[PDB]
Amino acid sequence: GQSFEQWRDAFRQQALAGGIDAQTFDRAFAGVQPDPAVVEADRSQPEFTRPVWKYLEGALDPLRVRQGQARLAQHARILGEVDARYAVDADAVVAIWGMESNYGSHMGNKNVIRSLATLAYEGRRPEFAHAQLLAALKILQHGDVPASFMIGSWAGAMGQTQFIPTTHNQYAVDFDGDGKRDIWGSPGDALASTANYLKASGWIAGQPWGFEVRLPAGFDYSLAELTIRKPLGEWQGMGVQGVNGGPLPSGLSGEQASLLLPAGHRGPAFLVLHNFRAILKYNNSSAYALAVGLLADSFKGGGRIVGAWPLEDVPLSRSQRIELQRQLAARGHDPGAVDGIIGANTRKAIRACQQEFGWPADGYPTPALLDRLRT
Ligand SMILES: [Ca+2]
Repeated sequence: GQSFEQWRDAFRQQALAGGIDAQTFDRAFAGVQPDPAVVEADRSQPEFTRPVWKYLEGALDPLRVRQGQARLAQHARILGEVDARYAVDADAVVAIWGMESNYGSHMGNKNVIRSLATLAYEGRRPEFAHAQLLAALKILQHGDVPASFMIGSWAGAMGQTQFIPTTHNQYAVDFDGDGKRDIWGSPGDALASTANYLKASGWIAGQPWGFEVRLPAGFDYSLAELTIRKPLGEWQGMGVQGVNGGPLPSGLSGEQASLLLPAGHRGPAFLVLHNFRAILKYNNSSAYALAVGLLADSFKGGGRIVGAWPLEDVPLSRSQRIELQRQLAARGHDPGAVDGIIGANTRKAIRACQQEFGWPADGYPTPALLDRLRT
């Protein structure tokens, strides 16, 4: 509908046809109007972003580390039962909890029905919003949480776990058995739900997410791609070493790993294993997954990085990423579509251009690359 009420009355037909009952729908939509804050967040295309080292510095703030250590102690019994029932490490569950909602203190203060209805009505991604909105109404119908307390982010990520509704409906858990999968008010349900999702995503208990390594001179930096996986044994026989020199973790020699270079060839390097891939299913950002792994390590006194971060790491702005793609294509290094997203295709083009200049081909673009391109 053109008006929100028109859209709502029309959607009410689809909800009824989808199994939602009248009391639930009307209860859920009582007083609901579009939220301009949600529209703005949905439209937001940030010109500037922070370098990875600053993101990590925030994620690994000692205050978050110590709060996670406090949660590990406070909820030790539950975490033990969860760690044991789902075969997922407590430290990883708690790290995700820290990264997703600050252990439940920052869930958002937006009503999920209002936010998803707003996006359905006038958002850029109405298919997603409609689907999640129907899923949310089913959660209300089942009674996991009262409508008044169904809180989450502008995009519909809910509660302590920041599950979207369809993820809640497939992976949320009722830990205590009261019949409610309450990822808003129950740490037990939240922690078990997180573990269930990590396990479904392939978590292997006790296996490292990954670790920092040292690269040899003249290394083939084109190998730094999550789609490229090699047994640790193959990486070691290739020149890769433990971060302080020497061999890599034995016993794990058969495990498949990828090389991650979050700030290019001058920055630190990590080998990341299957459990890193599991974390990516929670949030598909390598920076996020690195933060989760290092935060989990930090609880036990690890998590800090031996290799120095490049001082000159000023990330390309959004318009600069678009400019980069256009400049690459102009020199015959096709990056695919010009969308401002540095994905696999663009990294391929970047590497070809770096090689043309005689630079290490790490696929990591910098202002200096853009400056060279526009001589
Ligand atoms: Ca429960």
